[PDB]
Amino acid sequence: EAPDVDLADGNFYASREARAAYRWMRANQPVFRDRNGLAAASTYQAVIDAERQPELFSNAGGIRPDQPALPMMIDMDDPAHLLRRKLVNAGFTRKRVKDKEASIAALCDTLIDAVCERGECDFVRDLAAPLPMAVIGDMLGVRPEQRDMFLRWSDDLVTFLSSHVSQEDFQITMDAFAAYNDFTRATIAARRADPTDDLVSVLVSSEVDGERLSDDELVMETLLILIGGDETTRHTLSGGTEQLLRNRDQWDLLQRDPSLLPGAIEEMLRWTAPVKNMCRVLTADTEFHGTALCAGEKMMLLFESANFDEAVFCEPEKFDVQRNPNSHLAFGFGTHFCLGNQLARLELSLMTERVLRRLPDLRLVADDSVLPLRPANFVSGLESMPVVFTPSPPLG
Ligand code: HEM
Ligand SMILES: O=S(=O)(Nc1ccc(Cc2ccncc2)cc1)c1ccccc1
Ligand SMILES: [Br-]
Ligand SMILES: [Br-]
Ligand SMILES: [Br-]
Ligand SMILES: [Cl-]
Ligand SMILES: [Cl-]
Repeated sequence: EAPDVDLADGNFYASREARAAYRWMRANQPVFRDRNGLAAASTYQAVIDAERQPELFSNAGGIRPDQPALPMMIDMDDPAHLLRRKLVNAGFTRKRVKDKEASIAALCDTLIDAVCERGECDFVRDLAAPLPMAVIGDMLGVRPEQRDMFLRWSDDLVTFLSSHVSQEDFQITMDAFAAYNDFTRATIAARRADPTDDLVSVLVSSEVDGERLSDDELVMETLLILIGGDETTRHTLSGGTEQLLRNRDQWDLLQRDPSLLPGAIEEMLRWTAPVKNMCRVLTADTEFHGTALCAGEKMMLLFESANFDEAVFCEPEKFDVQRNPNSHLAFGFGTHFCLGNQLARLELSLMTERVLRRLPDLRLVADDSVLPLRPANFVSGLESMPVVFTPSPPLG
């Protein structure tokens, strides 16, 4: 019989038996209907086939199961989506992102300097969560001492996306958006008058097909970026490092061969899949990998389930930094493939290389089974990860 699960319930994703449920789905009903009838593509094949059919599986109903579309690229279909993405892409060209390497590395070393003399830290609180916020904060002009404020707003907003909020949490979300809107419109006005080299400046100057981003669009697209910058990467940093520490052979491999880091980052992404699902709305009735779907309903793409699909990944419950190929779907696939993927990979690489070399005997204090995952139906990962190491002096 099927697992009795609610794929819109954040408690499902905080369960370490979610992958057991996914396994049943992939073997018995690849396009699964949960206890409320919500449809979800669980196999790699079904996720890819849906991604490759955007006219049938649309983003224009919004990418959450019971929330409407907002006016940002991830809730748009081509051709409108393509224009918006080309405009925002000015901030994510390969050279611009790669040029951030020194500044990201300096943030990593500052963060490690803050804990390296202690011999213990909470890897989540002290390294994984602050780095992506500092990177995106610096892109958005956030003063270092205001990063925590933006982190709070981002947590509020991603909680809204990750549940069906009460009235008070709805109000908190709207308040956080109002504050973000105010800050960003102040930045836009300043940069339109006096451009710098930050993200709003680059986005204001972006022009495609004679078109430019309006103030309204700049607020919404930078919001999408902020909540990608500071609520996703953190979970791959923590969860991926956790697997290195749980499997000491993997830690040891990376420490003696830094050239294995690119493959290690890809396996951290496969394993952690911080984005647990994106929704698609059906534009027509269709028989999809054995399940009848109805026009107007939403289907989940279960990216973590796809990333553990034995049809594609041999021994998927084995964490193997050398996996080749490793064509995981943590960033999705197709027209909406994560625009920030290069920046996320760069953050992950730079922080992990420094953790390996500066905290070389890093160990978990407690085992995985007592480390909770955040209840959230959208983006999730570890709440806390106490680690110990031999102390060392800061770089400065
Ligand atoms: C490990 C970190 C991240 C993960 C796992 C992740 C995952 C994803 C996924 C699954 C999608 C949708 C793909 C689809 O439906 O096929 C997406 C889209 C997007 N991501 Fe990320 N993301 C991450 C980091 C980032 C960062 C750092 C940024 C910005 C700096 C960012 C910006 C975006 C944008 C703008 C889109 C929308 C693209 C479009 O609709 O065309 N993401 N991301
Ligand atoms: O900005 S949004 O209109 N929509 C939105 C925002 C973030 C994400 C999460 C995400 C982004 C990129 N890579 C991976 C994951 C998805 C969709 C919005 C934000 C907060 C609250 C409601 C809507
Ligand atoms: Br299938
Ligand atoms: Br659209
Ligand atoms: Br920037
Ligand atoms: Cl199509
Ligand atoms: Cl396995």
